[PDB]
Amino acid sequence: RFLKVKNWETDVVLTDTLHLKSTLETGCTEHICMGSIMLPTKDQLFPLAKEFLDQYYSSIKRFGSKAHMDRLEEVNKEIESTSTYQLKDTELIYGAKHAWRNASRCVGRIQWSKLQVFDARDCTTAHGMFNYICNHVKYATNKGNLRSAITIFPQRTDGKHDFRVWNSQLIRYAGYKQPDGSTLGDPANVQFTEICIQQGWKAPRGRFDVLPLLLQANGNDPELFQIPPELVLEVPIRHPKFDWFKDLGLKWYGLPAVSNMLLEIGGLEFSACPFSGWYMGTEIGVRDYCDNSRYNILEEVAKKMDLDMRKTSSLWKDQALVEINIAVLYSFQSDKVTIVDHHSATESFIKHMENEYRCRGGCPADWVWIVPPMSGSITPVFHQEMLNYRLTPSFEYQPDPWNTHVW
Amino acid sequence: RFLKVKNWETDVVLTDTLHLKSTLETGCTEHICMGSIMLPVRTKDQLFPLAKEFLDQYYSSIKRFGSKAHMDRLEEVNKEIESTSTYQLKDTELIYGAKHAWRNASRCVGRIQWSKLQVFDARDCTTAHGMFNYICNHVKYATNKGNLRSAITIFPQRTDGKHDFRVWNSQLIRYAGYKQPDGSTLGDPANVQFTEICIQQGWKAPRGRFDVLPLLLQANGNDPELFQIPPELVLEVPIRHPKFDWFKDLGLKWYGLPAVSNMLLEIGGLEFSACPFSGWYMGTEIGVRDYCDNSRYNILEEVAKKMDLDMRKTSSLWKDQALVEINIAVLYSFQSDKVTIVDHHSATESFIKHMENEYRCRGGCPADWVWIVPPMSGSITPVFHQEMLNYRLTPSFEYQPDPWNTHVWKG
Ligand code: HEM
Ligand code: HEM
Ligand SMILES: N=C(Nc1cccc(COC[C@@H]2C[C@H](OCc3cccc(NC(=N)c4cccs4)c3)CN2)c1)c1cccs1
Ligand SMILES: N=C(Nc1cccc(COC[C@@H]2C[C@H](OCc3cccc(NC(=N)c4cccs4)c3)CN2)c1)c1cccs1
Ligand SMILES: C[C@H](O)[C@H](O)[C@H]1CNc2nc(N)[nH]c(=O)c2N1
Ligand SMILES: C[C@H](O)[C@H](O)[C@H]1CNc2nc(N)[nH]c(=O)c2N1
Ligand SMILES: [Zn+2]
Repeated sequence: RFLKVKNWETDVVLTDTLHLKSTLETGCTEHICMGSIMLPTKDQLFPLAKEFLDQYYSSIKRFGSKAHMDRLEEVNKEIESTSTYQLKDTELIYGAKHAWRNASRCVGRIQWSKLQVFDARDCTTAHGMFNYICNHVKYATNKGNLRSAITIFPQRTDGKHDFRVWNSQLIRYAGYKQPDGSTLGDPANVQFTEICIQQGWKAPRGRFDVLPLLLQANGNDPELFQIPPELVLEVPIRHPKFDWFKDLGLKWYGLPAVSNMLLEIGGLEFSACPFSGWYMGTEIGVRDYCDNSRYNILEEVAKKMDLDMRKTSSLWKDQALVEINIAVLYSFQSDKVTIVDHHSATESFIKHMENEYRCRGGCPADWVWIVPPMSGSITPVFHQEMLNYRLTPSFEYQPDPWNTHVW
Repeated sequence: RFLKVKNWETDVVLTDTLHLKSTLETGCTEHICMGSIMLPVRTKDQLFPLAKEFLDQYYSSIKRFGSKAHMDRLEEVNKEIESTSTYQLKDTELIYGAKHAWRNASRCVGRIQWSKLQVFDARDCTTAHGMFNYICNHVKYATNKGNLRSAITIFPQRTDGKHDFRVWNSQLIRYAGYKQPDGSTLGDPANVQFTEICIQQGWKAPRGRFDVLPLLLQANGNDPELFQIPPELVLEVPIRHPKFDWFKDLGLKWYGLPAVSNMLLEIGGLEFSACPFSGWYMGTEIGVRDYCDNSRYNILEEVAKKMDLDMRKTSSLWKDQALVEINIAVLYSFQSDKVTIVDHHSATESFIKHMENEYRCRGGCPADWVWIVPPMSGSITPVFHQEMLNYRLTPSFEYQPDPWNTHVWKG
């Protein structure tokens, strides 16, 4: 019931009790581990509400005060009456910060408590949503000195009036299937790019076309909006040693901003809650650039490097992978756009786990996601045992809206 | 119940039914996943079901399930259990058992090779000198002058738990580690405690950076005894780099034969506490882990110094750069001296093919993603993108406590 995790590099042992609070389920059983699987009413809502308010009031040293009991009373009456309830601002901010704090897949959580929360619960239309989103983009970008932020749209009611951003991230590049048979741009986005075109978007049909936003307010049909280009900070990718690197025509955007997740606070569901921080270098250079199903650029880069591509054992892929990642970091740094390398990010996360173990009794962490997709064992997280479990408030996956929406 | 895994690079979806045959527990529950935890005296009582389940698997594998040979074997094992409290495996069952323990090892990326395993039956062994002789033969057979062949040697099984056969070494071939008075370490820091045990048992340490450890062998629950593997049997590879001529001057070498000697092999409820097995290296095991772990030889700094990379900021990726160079060197050296090795691209690609084949013919392949994904360049190997299901089948290889922790000294 008290659980130990060990770091095998430093022998530091932490004891986890926080897991006992865990409410939701992992996918695993005693007979099978699902650790590497990507995705494993009035009566329901009041316990969820209570458990939330309990931790909130405990967090401000007012557990079992009249302020606590009164709020529990007030939310209880409101659920009884309206079948839902409204969060105070203070609760909303707390709930959102803790959803990040509880995100077991997130290596960047040392920053969890510095999150700007934009309350957009008063929003009613897609134009409104566009406005809120542009303000978020500009605030978070901050001319390259990025700041973490979340914007929170109205909460699900009867589920026929959902707010949704259809984009997977606020800023992403278009993907186009060609006569060729090959793919121009980002193949991850082929489908969404066709939904946009099917909606009216004037596709430039280039390699790096910023997607339009497709915003759904109140369960209505989503509408297209172009983000003002002046608000989309992009970085040309060059190498501090290879002159020819720039000839590849690579660029990426500065602001990673997830928009397809569902934020759950005290039983309430926020289906539109775009959030943003900044990139770890490997996200772009390893995954965006080198995944076979992504821009998949390793062959061209190795070619330009004149490596022996005959045998896998020359480690030409590995050589090219490193150079590509050196260049991503160098470019962002040169242009003063916030980025973190995998060494610094993972070091910070170890320090964050130590803080959490001490202050909170644990830190849910998903090793499969936390370990960077290159140089795993030369980062300290590789050698760190982690316990994974689900705490609320949380960010959750939800199905892509086009499968759901009724046109 | 049927369970699906998806490869996210290829969209290939596989369906697992094999997981239904799993008995042992994982460590996980519906409320916690323990997938990254490194580690999450039998009665007649528990023994006959374990024997029966094993013999049913064995007789099904040879397409003789329910035959008279099958039934007579069950009866004969049953009788032997109640009469002697244990039972002996036939040679064929032992072979089948050892191969399947490898087939079932969810953390092993090399399982495409599981059915090519030379099994040496050492159950007639009685003394530590006997064990040394068995182990020398295994090393010479497996080494095969560079052209490595997989093998396991299997000493007598546990009886009362007070007469265990054990190899004290963690690997048959491993380098010594020495803690210096100034607190630095000479040789391999991982083997310090074991090296100290050897010295105290009477080993004369050469005290260099790559001293091959002596074997410390325990027969029949007796105090262990020291033996030196004949040096002519220990194939080693000097490490050099194909382009960097200063690399040789780092003075690095490694041994060619990886041979795990501290695991327990469980077959039909029987426990083989000494079962050294060997195959060959994937390059990253040496170039990433043995050379570049901070707690191991830790050569990253010295390598990047010689490469004159910018070491002033981690964001130069000087570590990542030196890491690739060291791994090229390891593969280059082995291939040049014609000593079997596999790179992590080739090994992971073969594993995916093995895995698909296993789902097809067997109904599943238990796999531990934390361990299967290589410790460098994770996502440019196909396994990173492969969903996997981890569960425990028997026969199996299991961890056991270090014997210096449990042994009753005779003196
Ligand atoms: C401030 C800098 C931040 C860094 C450097 C960072 C780093 C990361 C990285 C690298 C991932 C893995 C992404 C992938 O492989 O696709 C991730 C996952 C995640 N992070 Fe962050 N993070 C940051 C801030 C945030 C913020 C502000 C939130 C929300 C408030 C957040 C919530 C998450 C969630 C929910 C996941 C998992 C997504 C999923 O399961 O698909 N992080 N983090
Ligand atoms: C034939 C060549 C083989 C290759 C290339 C290979 C590859 C590997 C590698 C790279 C590991 C991870 C080791 C580590 O990080 O410490 C491993 C684990 C393992 N393999 Fe193999 N393997 C091979 C043959 C075998 C054989 C012959 C057996 C036994 C019959 C075996 C059983 C295991 C077991 C039990 C583990 C997990 C060890 C643990 O949990 O600590 N493999 N395999
Ligand atoms: N530095 C960052 N990187 C970052 C952080 C978090 C997330 C991401 C973007 O990655 C998300 C992708 C998304 C991707 O998920 C794959 C996938 C494919 C198809 C469907 C679903 N899920 C579904 N909608 C469902 C179908 C059926 C039932 S549910 C997931 C993995 N991963 C980047 C930051 C972004 C925001 C703040 S920091
Ligand atoms: N290519 C190969 N490499 C290979 C394959 C398997 C294993 C290894 C090397 O494994 C050694 C490292 C070391 C690591 O084990 C961690 C560890 C540390 C300390 C103790 C224990 N276990 C215990 N004795 C216990 C304490 C308390 C209860 S039990 C485990 C796993 N791993 C190499 C092959 C070897 C043989 C055939 S292929
Ligand atoms: C199948 C496997 O779970 C999948 O490839 C995961 C592995 N680890 C990951 N880790 C991160 N940070 N991001 C990812 O998208 C993935 N993908
Ligand atoms: C804590 C963590 O589970 C531990 O460091 C594991 C991770 N994956 C591994 N994978 C392999 N193949 N070998 C290892 O020693 C480890 N170490
Ligand atoms: Zn699990």
